[PDB]
Amino acid sequence: GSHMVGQLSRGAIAAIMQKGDTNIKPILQVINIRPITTGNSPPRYRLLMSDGLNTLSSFMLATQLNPLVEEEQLSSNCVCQIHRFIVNTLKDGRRVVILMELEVLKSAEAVGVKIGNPVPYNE
Ligand SMILES: Cc1cccc(-n2nc(C(=O)O)cc2-c2ccccc2)c1
Ligand SMILES: O=C(O)c1ccc(-c2ccc(F)c(Cl)c2)o1
Repeated sequence: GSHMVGQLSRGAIAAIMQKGDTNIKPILQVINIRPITTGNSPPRYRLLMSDGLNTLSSFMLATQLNPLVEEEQLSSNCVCQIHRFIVNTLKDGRRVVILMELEVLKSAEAVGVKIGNPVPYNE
């Protein structure tokens, strides 16, 4: 409906990256999904997600969720609620947000556009 950005958990990206709070169940929009280079492993997917204010490209799907992508319920423009995630920090200091459980609240076809004008989150 009207006020589309009101559908998304504005500020959740900053909260995840600044406070590391994991009890939240934020509602985010998928902007894009792509495989990352794997060799002899199951494929792994990276997501560019939006909370309406920011985008963040450091989301990775737990492999148990791969069927959501491969059967196309999880795709660009869909709106989803994250029910379980963890943050991991690499040796170089970069953080990755691993999505363990999520629910698609609105299909890509039912949303159809990038909501709002989110800007990339900086570190
Ligand atoms: C920081 C971050 C967040 C999400 C995905 C990535 N990422 N993207 C690619 C790729 O192939 O593009 C590879 C990685 C990667 C992730 C973890 C460890 C090593 C490499 C990196
Ligand atoms: O269940 C899964 O697939 C899973 C659990 C944890 C990770 C993971 C993925 C990428 C990473 F970089 C790091 Cl540190 C962890 O993946």
